[PDB]
Amino acid sequence: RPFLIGVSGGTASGKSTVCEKIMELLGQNEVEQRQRKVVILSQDRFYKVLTAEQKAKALKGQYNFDHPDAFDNDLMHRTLKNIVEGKTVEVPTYDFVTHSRLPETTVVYPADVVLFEGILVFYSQEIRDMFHLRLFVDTDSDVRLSRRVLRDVRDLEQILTQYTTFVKPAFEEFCLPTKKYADVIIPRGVDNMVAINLIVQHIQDILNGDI
Amino acid sequence: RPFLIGVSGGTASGKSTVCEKIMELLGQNEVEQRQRKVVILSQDRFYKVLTAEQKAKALKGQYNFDHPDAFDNDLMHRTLKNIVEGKTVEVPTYDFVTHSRLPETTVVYPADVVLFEGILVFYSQEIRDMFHLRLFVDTDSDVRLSRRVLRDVRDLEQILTQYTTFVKPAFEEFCLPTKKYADVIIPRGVDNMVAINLIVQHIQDILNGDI
Amino acid sequence: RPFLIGVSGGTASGKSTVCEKIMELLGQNEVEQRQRKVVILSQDRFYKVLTAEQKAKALKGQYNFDHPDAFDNDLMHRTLKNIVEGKTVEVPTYDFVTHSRLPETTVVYPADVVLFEGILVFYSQEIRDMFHLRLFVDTDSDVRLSRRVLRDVRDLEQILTQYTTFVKPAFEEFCLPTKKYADVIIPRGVDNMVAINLIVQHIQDILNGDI
Amino acid sequence: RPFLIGVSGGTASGKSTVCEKIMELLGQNEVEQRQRKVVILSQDRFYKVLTAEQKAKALKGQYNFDHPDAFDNDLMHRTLKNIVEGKTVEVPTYDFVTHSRLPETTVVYPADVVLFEGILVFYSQEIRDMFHLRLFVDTDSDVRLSRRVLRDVRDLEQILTQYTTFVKPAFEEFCLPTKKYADVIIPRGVDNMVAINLIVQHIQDILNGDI
Ligand SMILES: Nc1ncnc2c1ncn2[C@@H]1O[C@H](COP(=O)(O)OP(=O)(O)O)[C@@H](O)[C@H]1O
Ligand SMILES: Nc1ncnc2c1ncn2[C@@H]1O[C@H](COP(=O)(O)OP(=O)(O)O)[C@@H](O)[C@H]1O
Ligand SMILES: Nc1ncnc2c1ncn2[C@@H]1O[C@H](COP(=O)(O)OP(=O)(O)O)[C@@H](O)[C@H]1O
Ligand SMILES: Nc1ncnc2c1ncn2[C@@H]1O[C@H](COP(=O)(O)OP(=O)(O)O)[C@@H](O)[C@H]1O
Repeated sequence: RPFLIGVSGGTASGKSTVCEKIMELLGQNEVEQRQRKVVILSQDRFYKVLTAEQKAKALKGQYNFDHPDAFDNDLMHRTLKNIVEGKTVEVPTYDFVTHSRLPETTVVYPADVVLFEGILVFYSQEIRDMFHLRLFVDTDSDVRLSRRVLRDVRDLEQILTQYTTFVKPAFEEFCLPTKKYADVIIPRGVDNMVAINLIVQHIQDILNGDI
Repeated sequence: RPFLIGVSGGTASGKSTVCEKIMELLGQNEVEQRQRKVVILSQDRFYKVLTAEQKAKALKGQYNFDHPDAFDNDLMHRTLKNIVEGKTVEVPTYDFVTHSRLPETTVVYPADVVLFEGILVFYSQEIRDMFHLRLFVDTDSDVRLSRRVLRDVRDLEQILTQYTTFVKPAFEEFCLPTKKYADVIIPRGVDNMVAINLIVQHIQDILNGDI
Repeated sequence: RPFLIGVSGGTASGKSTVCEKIMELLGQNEVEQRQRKVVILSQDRFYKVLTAEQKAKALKGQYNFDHPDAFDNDLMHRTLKNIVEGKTVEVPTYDFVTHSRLPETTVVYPADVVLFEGILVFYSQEIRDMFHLRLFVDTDSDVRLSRRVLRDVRDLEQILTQYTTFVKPAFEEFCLPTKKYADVIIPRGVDNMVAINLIVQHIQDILNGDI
Repeated sequence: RPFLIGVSGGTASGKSTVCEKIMELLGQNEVEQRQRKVVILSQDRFYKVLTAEQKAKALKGQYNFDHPDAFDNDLMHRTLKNIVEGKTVEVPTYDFVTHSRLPETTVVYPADVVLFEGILVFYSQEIRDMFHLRLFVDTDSDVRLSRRVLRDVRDLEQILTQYTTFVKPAFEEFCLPTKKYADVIIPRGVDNMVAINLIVQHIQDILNGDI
């Protein structure tokens, strides 16, 4: 207590939407963040505040957000470490529209189960070993790219060039190799209701005190 | 009731040894086959009795046991179909040392959970849909070949030539594509105790009547 | 004489742009189609004229152009067969904007070398064996999808949904397996100038009569 | 002059047997090493002389010969560097039966073409860029393992355990990623006569002074 489930996989592999489904099925959606027993935590809350020079390149499409270094791993490891110790933590909120954290900060009170979703959430030895259960959402790259593209019409040519030069390699070099640390691999994502139901059942067991 | 879990994956991927582990952890080993609630059933019990001409080629290394046609799919589908209906079934025993069934025949009484392990156990639509949960033991081919080789010193040159000409293609053509039907993928095999424990817990839940 | 080089690979893998480069380097661009010794021939000239009902689905994004059946294989095989016999052929021109052939028709006079580029140009045994040399442009799917997308802004949501439901499977089922027939595999495409130069040199040798 | 062709690929992928075929077809076999114009050079001549403690582990199956560090890269780079400068070099001979170099040493006189075959022959930037043409023999791991096994009956259990714990990872980590540097990929190996003939023709062109 608390039971950490880590969920990795590529960008647009289905991590977020799977975790949401698990919160939805557990009914934890119908509850305010202070009252929850199961809570999702996203690694992408822990992006580093970019410098002038970094934000510069970020505008000109020339900055890599899929590299380990892109993430404030210390803040991350320290947060987790406190969550694990049963403490209330304040987590930041990143804005991709400005490439920086919001003034305000999310409180997360102790949970029984923590779903920790992120592209590089199994990259570091120290963090890997904190998880009781390790899930990897396996979704082919071309499928993921199509999801990501359609999801980012909120300009093509920047998005696509940024993918091929920075994202594709970073994925292959840092993210894909950590799949070997997965305990269970979940093909597809939110269409794998049998897989989700299996995980929900397991979370139900923990909560009910049957495990 | 009864809950069918199908487990596929390559030869020497770890299906048998994983299923054994699950029986061991559930304690179902310490019980006689008539008394069991969880029971393993192997597709490789359902190999066709070879003809003269077929057994001929089998000796001369020239017969393919990894092709769908190699299996008595009717007997198989009919057995399952009766198991599902809650009936006691008689299953055959194949002898690779003679390439034929033994005179005697194994009785399998109703179980609550049935673990059904086989290389092509998700090949046919009619059989796939019978399973409540579908597991695929993902173990790389070179690892599997090493297991199979070491496991078959009971002559190299026949085994290896038989692999490259008949087994490698049959695996790739018929077996590997059915991975897409897996609900949960289990990397490694019997070294994935977190995965096994998750499945055992789930089987425990069914048995206890918590699901 | 004439020397057939077949070039396959995925959509947007680089087949067309590689073949163009080879024509450019051989200088065959600076020559009218009647005067050429090296000529490119695209399988996508041989799409079937769609019916009313087929064109219907084509509009509603619901028709598969990456299936073997999508191509007029008879016309194709017959054309090739005549090219091989040293004859002048008339080839059709397809319009994706109307999903039908143009009234007019391209004449192709005997060449010494024929570059035959297509997604399924190694699918059929009868056609495979006509090629003296078989090239496969290997470019990862996510890279290809990005090329195809950017190349088809001439609407996202139709293009992307059409890819995932029809193109991704057809590629994997029919196209990717024919890579095993490739003699030489060319990673990347038009950025592989060493590979192209090797092929150009070889074409130069044939032409010069050094082979 | 001299034209370096580098050939990489896994152990038992077919590098050696392909290079031999190219020497055989060029007729360079029928010539003494001092008289040759085309010469093969194997990276596995450049293994480090093991220490007491290293040879110890080598006996007890516990030493990794597929790691970059396993090779005397300085000697290697220096040899190549001199070959490239048109000089006669002395190359060592390694004995796996004793894990050390032989007293005597092979002289290699200037060649016009040098075929340089090795598992990690594209690993280092400095060495990669020396090659005019870069070939990668792509042969699936299970096929390679079967070749290697049958080839090393000159004890199973040591060979197989040594593969899974040391060779499989080293291959995946160091060797397989360098495939991206290949100019041309040759599937299969010595059964790809069309590929070999293409390379032989090219070597013939260089020699004849047609390139
Ligand atoms: N079956 C599916 N599973 C998961 N995501 C899907 C599916 N179908 C479409 N999508 C879309 O793909 C994207 C997946 O990204 P998401 O799971 O939210 O982030 P990540 O995978 O990086 O955690 C979303 O925009 C989602 O709506
Ligand atoms: N970690 C492992 N998981 C599974 N099998 C292993 C493992 N390590 C060694 N083995 C051996 O590999 C072989 C696996 O074959 P098995 O699982 O019994 O058949 P199949 O995989 O065809 O169902 C066995 O001989 C087993 O002892
Ligand atoms: N290095 C490259 N090689 C090949 N095509 C490239 C490259 N970089 C960008 N492209 C673009 O990708 C697309 C490749 O498609 P093309 O080769 O013309 O068709 P196909 O690959 O289906 O034969 C083109 O739009 C081309 O301009
Ligand atoms: N078609 C083939 N191509 C290459 N090697 C083959 C083939 N068929 C069998 N073999 C055997 O596989 C092994 C390949 O190893 P080799 O090419 O000599 O070393 P490496 O691939 O490490 O350079 C050899 O023992 C060879 O006889």
